[PDB]
Amino acid sequence: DPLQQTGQLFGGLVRDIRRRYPYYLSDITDAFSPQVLAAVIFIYFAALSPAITFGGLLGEKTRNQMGVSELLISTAVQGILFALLGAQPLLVVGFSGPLLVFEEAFFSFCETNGLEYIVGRVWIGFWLILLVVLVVAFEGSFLVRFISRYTQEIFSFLISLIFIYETFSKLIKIFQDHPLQKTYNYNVLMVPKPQGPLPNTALLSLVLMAGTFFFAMMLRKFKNSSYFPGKLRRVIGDFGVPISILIMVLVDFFIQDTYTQKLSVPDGFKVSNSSARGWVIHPLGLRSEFPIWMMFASALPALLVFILIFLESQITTLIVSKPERKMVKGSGFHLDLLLVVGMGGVAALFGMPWLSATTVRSVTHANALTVMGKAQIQEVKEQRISGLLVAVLVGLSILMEPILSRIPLAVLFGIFLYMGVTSLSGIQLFDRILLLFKPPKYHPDVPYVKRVKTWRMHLFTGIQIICLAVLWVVKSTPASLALPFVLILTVPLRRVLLPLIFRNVELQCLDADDA
Amino acid sequence: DPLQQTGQLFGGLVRDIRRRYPYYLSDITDAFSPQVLAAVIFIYFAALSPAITFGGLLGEKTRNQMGVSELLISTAVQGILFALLGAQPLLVVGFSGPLLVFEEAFFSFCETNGLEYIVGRVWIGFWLILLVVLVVAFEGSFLVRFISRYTQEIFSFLISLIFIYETFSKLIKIFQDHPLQKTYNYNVLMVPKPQGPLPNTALLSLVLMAGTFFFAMMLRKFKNSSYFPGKLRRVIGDFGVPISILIMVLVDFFIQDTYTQKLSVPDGFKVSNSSARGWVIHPLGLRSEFPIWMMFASALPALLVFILIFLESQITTLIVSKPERKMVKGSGFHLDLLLVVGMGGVAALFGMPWLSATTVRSVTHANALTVMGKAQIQEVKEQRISGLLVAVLVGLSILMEPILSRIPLAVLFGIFLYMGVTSLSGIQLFDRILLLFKPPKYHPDVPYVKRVKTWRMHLFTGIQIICLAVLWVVKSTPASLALPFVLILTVPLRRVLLPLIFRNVELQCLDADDA
Ligand SMILES: CCCCCCCCCCCCCCCCCC(=O)OC[C@H](COP(=O)([O-])OCC[N+](C)(C)C)OC(=O)CCCCCCCCCCCCCCCCC
Ligand SMILES: CCCCCCCCCCCCCCCCCC(=O)OC[C@H](COP(=O)([O-])OCC[N+](C)(C)C)OC(=O)CCCCCCCCCCCCCCCCC
Ligand SMILES: CC(C)CCC[C@@H](C)[C@H]1CC[C@H]2[C@@H]3CC=C4C[C@@H](OC(=O)CCC(=O)O)CC[C@]4(C)[C@H]3CC[C@]12C
Ligand SMILES: CC(C)CCC[C@@H](C)[C@H]1CC[C@H]2[C@@H]3CC=C4C[C@@H](OC(=O)CCC(=O)O)CC[C@]4(C)[C@H]3CC[C@]12C
Ligand SMILES: CC(C)CCC[C@@H](C)[C@H]1CC[C@H]2[C@@H]3CC=C4C[C@@H](OC(=O)CCC(=O)O)CC[C@]4(C)[C@H]3CC[C@]12C
Ligand SMILES: CC(C)CCC[C@@H](C)[C@H]1CC[C@H]2[C@@H]3CC=C4C[C@@H](OC(=O)CCC(=O)O)CC[C@]4(C)[C@H]3CC[C@]12C
Ligand SMILES: CC(C)CCC[C@@H](C)[C@H]1CC[C@H]2[C@@H]3CC=C4C[C@@H](OC(=O)CCC(=O)O)CC[C@]4(C)[C@H]3CC[C@]12C
Ligand SMILES: CC(C)CCC[C@@H](C)[C@H]1CC[C@H]2[C@@H]3CC=C4C[C@@H](OC(=O)CCC(=O)O)CC[C@]4(C)[C@H]3CC[C@]12C
Ligand SMILES: *[C@@H]1O[C@H](CO)[C@@H](O[C@@H]2O[C@H](CO)[C@@H](O)[C@H](O)[C@H]2NC(C)=O)[C@H](O)[C@H]1NC(C)=O
Ligand SMILES: *[C@@H]1O[C@H](CO)[C@@H](O[C@@H]2O[C@H](CO)[C@@H](O)[C@H](O)[C@H]2NC(C)=O)[C@H](O)[C@H]1NC(C)=O
Ligand SMILES: CC(C)CCC[C@@H](C)[C@H]1CC[C@H]2[C@@H]3CC=C4C[C@@H](O)CC[C@]4(C)[C@H]3CC[C@]12C
Ligand SMILES: CC(C)CCC[C@@H](C)[C@H]1CC[C@H]2[C@@H]3CC=C4C[C@@H](O)CC[C@]4(C)[C@H]3CC[C@]12C
Repeated sequence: DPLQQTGQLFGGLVRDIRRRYPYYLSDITDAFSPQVLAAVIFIYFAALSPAITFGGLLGEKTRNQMGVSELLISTAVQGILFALLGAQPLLVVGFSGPLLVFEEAFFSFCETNGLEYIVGRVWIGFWLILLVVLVVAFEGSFLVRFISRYTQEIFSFLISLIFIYETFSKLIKIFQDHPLQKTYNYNVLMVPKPQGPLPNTALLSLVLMAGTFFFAMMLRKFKNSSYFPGKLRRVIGDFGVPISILIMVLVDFFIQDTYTQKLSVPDGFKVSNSSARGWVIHPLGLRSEFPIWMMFASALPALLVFILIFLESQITTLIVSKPERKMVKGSGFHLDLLLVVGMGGVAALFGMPWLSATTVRSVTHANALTVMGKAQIQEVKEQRISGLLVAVLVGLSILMEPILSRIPLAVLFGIFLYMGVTSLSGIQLFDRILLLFKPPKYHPDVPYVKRVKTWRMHLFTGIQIICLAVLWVVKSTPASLALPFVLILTVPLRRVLLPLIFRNVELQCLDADDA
Repeated sequence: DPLQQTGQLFGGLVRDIRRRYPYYLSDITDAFSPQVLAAVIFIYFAALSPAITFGGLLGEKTRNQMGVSELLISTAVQGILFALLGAQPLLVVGFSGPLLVFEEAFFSFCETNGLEYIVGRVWIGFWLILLVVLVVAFEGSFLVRFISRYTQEIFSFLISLIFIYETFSKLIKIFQDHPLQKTYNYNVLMVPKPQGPLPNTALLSLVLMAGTFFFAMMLRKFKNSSYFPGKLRRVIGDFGVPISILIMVLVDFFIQDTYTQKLSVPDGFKVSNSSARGWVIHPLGLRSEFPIWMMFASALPALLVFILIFLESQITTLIVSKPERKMVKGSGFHLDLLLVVGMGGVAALFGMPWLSATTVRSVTHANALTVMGKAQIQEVKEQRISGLLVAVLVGLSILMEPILSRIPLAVLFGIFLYMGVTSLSGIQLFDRILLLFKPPKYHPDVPYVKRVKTWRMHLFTGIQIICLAVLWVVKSTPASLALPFVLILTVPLRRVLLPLIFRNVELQCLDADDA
């Protein structure tokens, strides 16, 4: 087991290398599959869009101190490094909502306190490098031992729902921007974007999304059907999302007059606001002399950023490397943590955003490399090339502007809805949420359906709904940086509060290590 | 069996009455079900829309000699009479494409020959009354004996596909009328209809259609699922189309500014062009003296109209009253023919259109009254009230303008696509069309799948595709009135040409009386 404390300094880190690095020739050769390319194409669009979206939000929020150009380069470099050196290469390292919320907060703080933001982040980075080295030394990734199914399901479900809400909210904004009016203006300026409302924009975006999600779900049904020969059915099934994108990007292309929002990458590989910084950020300061109180006080925001990245990344590794998912090579919690957080700290010196192993992408990436027979899982295509290629392509996104500039965001939203829905598959919580509606006669005949009474099973599912609700309120409120700390409290709940009200026999079956 | 020649004058007609009329108290009381109301609501919109659409086409094609007001009254009166007196009340008596094509042709003829069209049709009616009485006397509905599965499947499949094509063609016309343009005019006049193109009209029509068809198909899946209690799941399942219409009619209502095409009934119960006729049509003439050569020569167009109505109605009765479908009361081919054609002839005297037992509606009506368990059919809800209520409501459609004027045609198209798709269910031809794509290992294990070799089964399916193609070309070409005569040639094909190239053992299994 990786979670056993070796008792020797960097004992986990050594064992995590000695576990996976023998299977490195396999990690390159296991990628020799069309399913692995079909994964790259899908997970590239999954990786790029947030690097464009969050990068755009970063720019307008931080006065272009950090923007799309920075985040595209960071996502690419860290993704390439992690793909090659990671103990679990199926982890997709990218920027997230919690990380955006911090960059917002640290900027807002730096403006009020009159500090260089981009220089301020360099010291957040130096602490993260010191703090991860200190944690990996003493084998602090052994505390991922204590994070049970209970916590993993609540998280995986919360992050999957947030993703679906975020996807739908982006569609609503198009209808809010381009409402269904009786009359419009046709002297409107599209200098940076449609200055005023346009006809046919919002309904076409709705159709483009719906059509993309439809074809994606139908081509998944087709994959696990008894139509057409097995090879052709599998090949077309494996390229479910790539076909769904191609079909509906072509639908958009042949519609001439009507406007849709397209993927807009930067002009070239340039810093977002040269008037505010270069590439390499000087710790002692750029314009004004950087003060000494912040150089030590940076530890507190660095400890917060560490928790955000640790919780998200380590829980993503648990969910991806579950026993039920046929992962033979095995994940290394020490090596993965050392890279993700370590690289993030080094990235801050170059004024680029630190990243995390994002759940929906990592989950989706693993799912894109999972084979199906008869239905159950035979084996997952465990390799470093899919994660590498996605990172390299995100880096090259600036150069391949002509290809991306024709692809609408409407199509991408249909793929995010598919990602959001598909990510719920192997969550026992979601499986038990469906049993609340199903009568007890037509239950799946699994242990917690058999061993535990129907009202006891639904009560346990009831506690996880109450957690998700609290987690969703904490996400909504200004205190959104405290969601990792609220997520941690699910471990006490399972270990202290549940065994009081629930019997152990029920909990062992409901919350099991294997299915 | 109803198809046995009694050998006594009106022997079939008597036996058809003596079969069903004992079960008349059941025909009233079997309707006491919410499924039967859910059938009325669905089949009312199925019955009304063509009575509006064909009625509108009749008006512009015949200079309002026959219009919507006429067809709404005819569909209502004949539907009410047939519902009460019919041997198979599940037959929905309405106007069809083949009947429109004749009214076109007879008008075009009457203009060239300088004859009173509406007066000319009165003599077509008098012959139909004489010709049906002559056929029913000598038991000519015994020739429906010779119409096998082969012919019934080709027809049922052709009429189902034409319906789907007609539904999609109506959507294309909206995009052709209201294209996706960059700029529009907003001094456009909507006096009788949008004089020029509008924004958001066509894409909303597409969404409204797609949404209606989606919910309809999902609520059918829900009906035959293991989610929510059995009664609630069945009730909501039974009201699948009524809910699907309500949801998407409300979506249209809350969209204020954007225009959609709505159901437009006439102002009141008035003749379409009083300047050209009254209610009762004088056989000897209205304006000019009606000639004697046409009074005898009317037999030829009356013989053509008879074949059109006979083939369509008698084949619809076969398809509806199959052994597979649990129809205990039994259909009467003599009584049903005597009413449909007889009423049509009497209707012509009042300058109203003669009708036929339309397949998709009749099939859909039977399907709307069919229960499902475990899945197989237990029993069909055989009653006269569903057919009666649909006819009465079509009659009242003129009075309930406020309710219909809010319902868009876009929603109705989603229900026609559902009708078109659902009508293919119990067609062995369609079942065998799917086996062309499926590998032979995953075949349904039914007699023709086992007894007959895979390439022989697919060859037989190949002959029926070639028939459908020829039937579709005959439908497209100017000679569309000859489609009944081309459909009749499938009976020789099965009886003469197939037993030459196919063995009897194969044909008996492929073309079986029961499944
Ligand atoms: C697997 C099957 C394929 C997927 C299903 C696709 C079927 C087709 C559905 C079509 C969409 C129908 C609903 C939208 C109706 C039109 C909206 C509109 O015009 O409103 C404008 C309104 C305008 O709001 P307003 O009214 O406040 O604007 C006022 C403005 N003035 C005053 C100027 C007029 O905008 C919206 O908010 C519309 C949002 C649309 C939301 C619909 C999302 C549908 C996407 C697919 C859903 C997926 C289902 C998941 C379940 C299955 C999971 C496995
Ligand atoms: C149970 C399934 C749930 C429902 C599935 C459907 C999901 C939702 C899909 C949304 C529609 C996406 C496809 C259309 C793309 C947009 C069209 C457009 O804007 O083009 C304009 C074009 C413009 O063409 P044009 O030729 O006028 O363009 C020339 C331009 N001018 C005039 C300026 C010179 O118009 C069309 O022709 C589009 C018509 C719509 C296409 C048909 C839609 C089908 C919807 C139902 C399908 C159901 C699935 C059946 C299979 C399953 C059966 C069980
Ligand atoms: C922040 C950036 C610069 C990354 C910093 C990573 C270092 C903390 C790593 C990189 C290589 C590591 C070393 C790689 C190999 C070993 C041998 C290892 O030997 C054993 O005792 C292993 C025996 C076994 O259990 O098999 C002891 C730790 C050590 C020195 C490691 C200590 C931690 C090091 C220096
Ligand atoms: C590395 C392979 C696998 C391709 C995938 C990633 C590359 C497309 C990216 C990763 C980081 C990028 C680099 C990040 C920073 C810079 C500095 C940038 O600035 C300069 O040196 C020019 C002068 C100036 O701006 O001051 C020029 C582009 C370059 C080399 C970028 C070019 C594109 C790179 C190599
Ligand atoms: C919407 C707000 C209140 C956010 C909080 C989340 C709710 C959706 C939670 C709060 C309490 C939960 C309930 C607490 C206890 C139960 C009993 C539990 O088992 C039963 O006693 C009924 C089932 C059976 O008898 O088999 C079923 C779920 C349910 C209703 C839970 C469903 C989800 C609820 C309503
Ligand atoms: C002419 C218009 C108004 C349409 C009506 C068609 C007529 C030609 C039908 C309507 C009622 C029919 C009659 C209904 C009942 C009978 C009794 C029937 O009596 C028997 O021979 C016994 C039947 C048996 O026991 O089998 C003979 C046919 C007859 C006169 C039928 C002959 C054909 C009739 C007149
Ligand atoms: C009562 C229900 C169950 C019957 C079925 C539906 C009704 C709403 C329809 C069926 C036929 C319709 C009738 C068909 C023809 C006429 C003649 C029409 O005559 C006139 O224009 C006025 C008198 C004249 O000027 O000659 C008046 C409406 C009326 C009675 C219609 C009223 C509505 C009726 C009864
Ligand atoms: C639409 C236009 C082109 C009108 C013509 C109709 C075609 C669609 C028909 C004409 C001949 C038909 C084919 C003739 C023979 C066969 C082989 C038959 O299978 C076999 O006999 C061998 C395959 C096996 O081993 O099962 C399957 C149907 C098919 C393709 C037929 C169905 C489709 C075809 C091309
Ligand atoms: C690019 O950076 C410049 C500074 O390098 C930004 O200018 C600042 O603007 C804010 C308010 O918008 C002021 O509070 C600062 O005093 C300005 N700084 C200086 C010295 O100019 C500018 O906002 C940035 N623009 C972009 C691209 O976002
Ligand atoms: C109603 O019917 C009248 C009678 O045919 C139509 O009026 C005729 O119009 C045509 C040209 O369309 C002329 O050639 C005739 O001289 C007109 N006849 C009479 C007596 O008016 C009228 O077009 C029809 N209108 C409707 C409602 O379709
Ligand atoms: C750019 C956007 C709009 C769409 C991009 C999707 C592209 C890359 C996808 C869509 C369909 C895909 C193809 C689908 C099937 C196969 C067969 C397989 O044996 C080799 C790869 C190949 C030939 C795929 C290559 C990549 C492909 C062309
Ligand atoms: C007019 C158009 C837009 C929509 C018309 C559909 C109406 C008539 C339909 C939609 C949903 C239907 C209801 C659905 C379920 C039930 C429960 C059943 O036990 C009694 C009938 C009742 C209460 C139905 C009555 C008719 C109903 C209200």
